[PDB]
Amino acid sequence: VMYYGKGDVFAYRTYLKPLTGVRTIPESPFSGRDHILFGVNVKISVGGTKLLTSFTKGDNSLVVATDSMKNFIQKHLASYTGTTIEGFLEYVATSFLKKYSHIEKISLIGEEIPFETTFAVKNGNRAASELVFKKSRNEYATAYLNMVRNEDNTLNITEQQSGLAGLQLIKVSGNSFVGFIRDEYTTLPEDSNRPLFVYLNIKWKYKNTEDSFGTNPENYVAAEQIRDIATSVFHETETLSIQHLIYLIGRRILERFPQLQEVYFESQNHTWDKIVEEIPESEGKVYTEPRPPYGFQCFTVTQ
Amino acid sequence: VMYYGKGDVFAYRTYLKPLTGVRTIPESPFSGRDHILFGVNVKISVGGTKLLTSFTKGDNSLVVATDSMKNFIQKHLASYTGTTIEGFLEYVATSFLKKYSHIEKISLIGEEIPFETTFAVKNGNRAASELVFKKSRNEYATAYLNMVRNEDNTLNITEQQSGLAGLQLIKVSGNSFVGFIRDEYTTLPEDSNRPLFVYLNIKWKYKNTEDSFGTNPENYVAAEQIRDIATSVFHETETLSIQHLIYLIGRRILERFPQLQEVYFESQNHTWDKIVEEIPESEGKVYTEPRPPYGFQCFTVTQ
Amino acid sequence: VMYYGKGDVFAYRTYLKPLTGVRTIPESPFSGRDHILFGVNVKISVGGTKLLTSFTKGDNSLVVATDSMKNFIQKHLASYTGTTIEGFLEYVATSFLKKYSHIEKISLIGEEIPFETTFAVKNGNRAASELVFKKSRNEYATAYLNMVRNEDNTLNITEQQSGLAGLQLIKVSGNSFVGFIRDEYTTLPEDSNRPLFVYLNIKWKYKNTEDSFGTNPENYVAAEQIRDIATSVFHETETLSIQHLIYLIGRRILERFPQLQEVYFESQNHTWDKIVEEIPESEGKVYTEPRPPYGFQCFTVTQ
Amino acid sequence: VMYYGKGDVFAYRTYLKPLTGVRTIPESPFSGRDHILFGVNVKISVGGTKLLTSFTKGDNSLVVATDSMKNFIQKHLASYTGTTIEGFLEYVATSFLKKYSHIEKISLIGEEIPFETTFAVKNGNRAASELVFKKSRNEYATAYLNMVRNEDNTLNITEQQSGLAGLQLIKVSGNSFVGFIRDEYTTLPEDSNRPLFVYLNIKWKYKNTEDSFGTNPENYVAAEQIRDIATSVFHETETLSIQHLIYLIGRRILERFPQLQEVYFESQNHTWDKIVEEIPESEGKVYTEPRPPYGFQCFTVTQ
Ligand SMILES: O=c1[nH]c(=O)c2nn[nH]c2[nH]1
Ligand SMILES: O=c1[nH]c(=O)c2nn[nH]c2[nH]1
Ligand SMILES: O=c1[nH]c(=O)c2nn[nH]c2[nH]1
Ligand SMILES: O=c1[nH]c(=O)c2nn[nH]c2[nH]1
Ligand SMILES: [Cl-]
Ligand SMILES: [Cl-]
Ligand SMILES: [Cl-]
Ligand SMILES: [Cl-]
Ligand SMILES: [K+]
Ligand SMILES: [K+]
Repeated sequence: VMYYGKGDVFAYRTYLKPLTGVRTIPESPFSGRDHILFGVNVKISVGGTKLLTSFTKGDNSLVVATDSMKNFIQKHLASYTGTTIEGFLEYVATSFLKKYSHIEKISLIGEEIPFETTFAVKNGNRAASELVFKKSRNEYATAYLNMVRNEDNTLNITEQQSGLAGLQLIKVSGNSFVGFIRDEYTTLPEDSNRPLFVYLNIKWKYKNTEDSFGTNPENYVAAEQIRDIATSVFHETETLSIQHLIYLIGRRILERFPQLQEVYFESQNHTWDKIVEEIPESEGKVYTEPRPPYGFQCFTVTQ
Repeated sequence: VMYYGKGDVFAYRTYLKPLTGVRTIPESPFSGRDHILFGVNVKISVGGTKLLTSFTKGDNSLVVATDSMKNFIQKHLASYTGTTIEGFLEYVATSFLKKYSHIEKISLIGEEIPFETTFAVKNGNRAASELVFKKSRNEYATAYLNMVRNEDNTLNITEQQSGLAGLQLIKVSGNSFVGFIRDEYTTLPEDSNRPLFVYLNIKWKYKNTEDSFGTNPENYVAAEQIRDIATSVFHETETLSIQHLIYLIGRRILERFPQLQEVYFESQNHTWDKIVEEIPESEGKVYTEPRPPYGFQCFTVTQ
Repeated sequence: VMYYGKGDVFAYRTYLKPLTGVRTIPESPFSGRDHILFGVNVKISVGGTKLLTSFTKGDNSLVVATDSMKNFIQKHLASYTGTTIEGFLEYVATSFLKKYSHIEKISLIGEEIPFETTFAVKNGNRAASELVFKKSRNEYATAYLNMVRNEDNTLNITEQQSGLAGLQLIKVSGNSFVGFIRDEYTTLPEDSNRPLFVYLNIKWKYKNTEDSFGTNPENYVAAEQIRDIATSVFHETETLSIQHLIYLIGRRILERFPQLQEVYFESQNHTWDKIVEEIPESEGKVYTEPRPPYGFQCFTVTQ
Repeated sequence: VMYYGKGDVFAYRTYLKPLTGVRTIPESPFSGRDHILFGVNVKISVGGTKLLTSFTKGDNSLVVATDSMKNFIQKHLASYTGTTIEGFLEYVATSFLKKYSHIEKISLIGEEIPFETTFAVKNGNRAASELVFKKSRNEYATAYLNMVRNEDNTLNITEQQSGLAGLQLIKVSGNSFVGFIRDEYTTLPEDSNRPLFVYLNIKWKYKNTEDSFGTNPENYVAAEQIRDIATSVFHETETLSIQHLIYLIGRRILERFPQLQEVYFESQNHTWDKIVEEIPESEGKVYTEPRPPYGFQCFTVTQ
């Protein structure tokens, strides 16, 4: 393996071209993004056989400083005329390979830095502010792109993936986990009604990578829509395990978005331990945080 | 100093009695909490002269185990018939002092563990779920209470404070910071239009401690309302510094809630560094994360 | 309350004047500090009635920018000719109040950023390197200093404290916790031999503030020596609780350092849960991490 | 993809069989591990085609509960008679596949939870304690192992790697970074003498998997030895870039351990920004923390 790059390249742009014309689905109010504030955290990795002597001999002649890669990314967010993180990564990748002929491969990760709407009152009326936003530490969109230079000097996208990360959902009832193996190592009681608490990271791939860019917005799949499908399916489903749930979320996503080829899940189980099972004259219960070990599941659904 | 206790006592309750009937204000449509899910992180500290030998002699005779304090809190969340964190702390404090005659003082901190509503579809109609919630790592309510046993065996609240922590707000324009001292130590340029990014922790005290419990909801001041005041005032104000902003937020809070005696602010400056000042054919700019040092301000406004 | 300032002011200095001429104690081999590399994280807070209009009117005329405070601290670490973080704080404080006559009070916290010795082979032998250091995320020394300008324009130190933070110590056997209250809230079993795991934060106060600066280093009390007293007393003691342990550590500190007035402890219990009590043919056991709630104790020992 | 498992399975064991009989190298005084206290954090992932219906149908018949996997790992740490984390992983893997014939693949990651020696005074002298240990949050050893069940129910190891994570080393002088590309994206000045601060994660792979287990300990490669090579080479080298440094470290590792097939580096650059370059009557300087973006390098050295 031989590559190098820059991580945690934060870049915030005001007034990016708005994303409009996105096809709505019944699960979600999402129709677009105003892009008054657009934040991204970029990681760039580059490779090429001509980088070898930078390692083996300390020769810096063909080293683009990682600091310069940071400058490259920040300047390109200023000149970017598109509407999505996916398209931004393509712009950066293409631009970087066009600039630096000795680089044969570039891999980019972009993570949205999400902001939420806030409200303000003017002359007695409360409305969404176009100026003040709330920084969210909750779920966020992601994008990944790898691009290579071929021997005939064409540039080709070899991998593209979009995602939603950091989604933490708890369903207070309507979840079971029963029927699993009971042997000498099993102490977990069967539970016909648990408050299943899952962390979800959901990633999707498009049949046609161009659809990821947002250039034809009707084919774009927004992370916000994926969020709302996940919460709707969780609500609707009498879950039988996390495994069972994520398969059903995946199926619904692929149904709603025939332009997608696959959906990949990484889930974790953070369900609370029960402390008080019955409260007089109430349906309520009390739970607390578990010990650190957490279950996880990984599964791909294909179109 | 001589006390001991338990921290990070997480307790989650389903179907707490709903908070209803809260008086609305122009800045906020908040009227109550459904309390399908109610999460709190409690810290309990206790003292009393009779604890001395637990330290000086290793005599555990009058040691309530910290593990038992944890059990005490969790059990009391199950039996609590009220509607606020403030009220819950009063219930635990009074109960604990009534139980353990050798304890002369109890301090409690409670921090809300916040959950947000999510969408689900039934019959093509998207509505808020009553089952599925999103764990939020953004702002959260807080409460503080200290209670002492007097020499005549009466129990007295000696301090009470409510709060909102973890609010992170950025206003993209309509902020300045000019006119500060310029001497041998000053390198900061004056900025007539900065994208001010502040972290806010806001705490209030009531004139009458009883109003904090929520038993008469008309007199209760909800953290959600304070949040909405802060965003509205930030939007409305051409800020001249964070100092200037927090004073104005404070004044608006005390105007809206005459039952409050004071509001206390701890703010931090996290404003991004500008990288690209002018983008062709756009109002946009590009910013990035600053170096670690952060400014802060601390200020009390009184009624 | 009314103050403002700067936090996370990191500053790294090479070749600070070494600390030597210290007075030894039986528990510790500590003999001074080389100071090839000296790192500090400083927080500065300033106050004064003349700052009021910076809040109430947005008048920045008498505002020292927090960015300028950062510059002040960093420049002063360059010119500091002493040997201790405590002395550095006094130097900054005095210098700041002298520069800014409208400031009435300054509070400083300094936290050591610790580095550890590494070894290298050269010229035929393995020896301590004078160039390569390992950054440590373990325990670190602390210092606190407040200074005021009096009505007559003279300066006084109004509080000084030194400390050790982040010490995490586990004793595998020779600890008990028995004899505590067993009532309707108790589920903790008595344990005659537990692997007590404590987090310790230890703060001390000198009778004479001058002894904290290092100017007469024989009177200085080093965090390294305090660490060594803590580990020694923990080993020596059949502990009966954390309360019992910290009292004994405090007594030892005050016996070894008669120039101290008092020592304050903040301890936390992070003792592991037992999984396997008996292992065939071995004295070993197996333990795991507990649920999040942690016990804590706060205790002052005075001469 | 289809797999599931448990993360953050902490297990602490006292009195594991000591590691001794290791083969020394010039860079390291390492001579073994006492194993009075041995801590590991294990992640387990399992897969196999027979798990499909747990996802597609909610059928838990062939599901080993992740909680059971946690129990399995903890109980196996009690019965493990070996001397290395690598050997522990092999023991767990073999045992698990033997127990659960419907599982086709198991992956394990083990991370050391490191403890450091402390000293105590007893019987007249200060000596290393056999009872009290300091938990370290610095560098730690790692191990990876994957195992498969083939058609004939035979088991094979399919991947094995050992490593050292979390090493943070700063060298105050004797580092340059000059001669890199200076173009329209470059603002980094050349630096003939910088205080290079690198984070290092180093992974190695043995020619013969058996050498990783400790069974013939003279063939074992200890993380402690690798650490000591890294510090020595960093000290010895007038570095020309991080790329240049890690190549040299890798060459030294492979020269010292001919039983290794390759060594892989992940490095990051966290070098401080300079604030004061010249101090009167001193060789010292002052530096501070940089903005968040960090350079990184990824490189494999092979025999
Ligand atoms: O949904 C679940 N899947 C699992 O594999 C599991 N194991 N324990 N609890 C569990 N819950
Ligand atoms: O709002 C601000 N207040 C301040 O005190 C300050 N100092 N630097 N920048 C600043 N901004
Ligand atoms: O040392 C201890 N002190 C305590 O107060 C306590 N409570 N539970 N366990 C405990 N251990
Ligand atoms: O050692 C370095 N390698 C790099 O690639 C680099 N880029 N900026 N600074 C750097 N330092
Ligand atoms: Cl699970
Ligand atoms: Cl500030
Ligand atoms: Cl405790
Ligand atoms: Cl770099
Ligand atoms: K000594
Ligand atoms: K040696």
